[PDB]
Amino acid sequence: PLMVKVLDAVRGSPAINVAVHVFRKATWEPFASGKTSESGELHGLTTEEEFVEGIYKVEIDTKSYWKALGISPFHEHAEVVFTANDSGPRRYTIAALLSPYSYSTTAVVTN
Amino acid sequence: PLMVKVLDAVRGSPAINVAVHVFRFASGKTSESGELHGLTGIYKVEIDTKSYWKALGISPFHEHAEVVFTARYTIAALLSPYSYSTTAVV
Amino acid sequence: PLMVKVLDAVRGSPAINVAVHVFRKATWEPFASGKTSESGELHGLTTEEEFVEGIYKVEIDTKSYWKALGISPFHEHAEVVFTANDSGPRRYTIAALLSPYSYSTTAVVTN
Amino acid sequence: PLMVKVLDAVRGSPAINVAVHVFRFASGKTSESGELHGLTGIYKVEIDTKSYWKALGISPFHEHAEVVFTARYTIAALLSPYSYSTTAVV
Ligand SMILES: O=C(O)c1ccc(-c2cccnc2)cc1
Ligand SMILES: O=C(O)c1ccc(-c2cccnc2)cc1
Ligand SMILES: [Ca+2]
Ligand SMILES: [Ca+2]
Repeated sequence: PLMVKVLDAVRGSPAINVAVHVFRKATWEPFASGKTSESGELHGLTTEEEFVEGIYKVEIDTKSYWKALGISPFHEHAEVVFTANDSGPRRYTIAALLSPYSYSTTAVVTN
Repeated sequence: PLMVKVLDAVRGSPAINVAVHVFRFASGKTSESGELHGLTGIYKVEIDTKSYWKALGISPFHEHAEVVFTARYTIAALLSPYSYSTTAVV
Repeated sequence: PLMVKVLDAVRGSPAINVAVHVFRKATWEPFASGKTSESGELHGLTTEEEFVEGIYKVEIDTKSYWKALGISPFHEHAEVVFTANDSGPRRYTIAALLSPYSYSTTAVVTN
Repeated sequence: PLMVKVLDAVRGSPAINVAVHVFRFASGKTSESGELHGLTGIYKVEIDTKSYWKALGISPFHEHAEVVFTARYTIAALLSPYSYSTTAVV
């Protein structure tokens, strides 16, 4: 139900081993977290049972990622905050593209 | 020293009258050119994209666009209903 | 060796049935073309045998796509032009994100 | 009526002295603020991103950024070595 995919615009590659923290609005309660794979993807964050309606924030730790590659980051993280499952359960993929001074995110939502 | 600019990728225009709150702090609403001047460590710029889309009658994915960075800075955000990108020019 | 993936930022979905034309620099010679799947992906454009070094242009037909959905497009197409395989064969994925008045593309290149 | 603006997403700055050729037509190189004024159906704006990156000592993926559209227009391009995004504001 919640997938994150991250690409690196500086290296021309997936963004590998990037930390992703998901929080749910209670204050922001920790909900789920993970690290992207060698494909830049993070599956297994959560389950249909755990993924309730509410306001979720996904924070992708772009600062650590760039610092580990030896690159100066501008942002602390790339984030996405969205209301989930309000009219019914859905599946969300958050796709992100990273550069040191810019990031882009989009959502794909399926029923 | 800190400017915010907001653009609409659907209609190809500035995003007018968008609420922008800066934390660490400053706030405003965007002008007819999509810019917010005169707002004024680690800063958060929270752009009320949900109200912008809903005024247009478009269902948007995000609650807001929040951009968090360490500190003359221009923070631009390009909006679509299910995406946003943001840039810093310094 | 050459994959294209396309997402729609207006609908929150893959960009389905979008035409993609690839040309190689001779004038631009037709090289390969296809349409994205229900996942927004286009596999099977070309083969390791056919994919030689050279300058390639990938043109994604964003105008037809938006017109078919009833949306006014600004661009004629989203394009990407790049030198391929110069220091050796590689695999290229071109990922694109579409809005009516904007598009983004990135490349993932693997050996 | 037609402005071009080019920004660098790696260094967080305008892209200075970039060659831009418009077809249908006009050409120029970007200024210290990354803008090209005074350039002046279907138009192509070809931005020489490869020369920009190679002057910085960075190997870039694209040959150029070419943006083709049907026609006051601002065409912005945000550059990274393996990506570019482009916006039209009208
Ligand atoms: O289909 C995909 O895997 C995929 C497609 C496009 C992106 C993408 C492109 C540009 C900006 N942001 C995200 C990311 C992933
Ligand atoms: O200053 C501007 O006009 C301007 C600033 C930023 C962008 C932009 C942002 C994200 C992706 N692509 C382009 C575009 C234009
Ligand atoms: Ca509900
Ligand atoms: Ca060679």
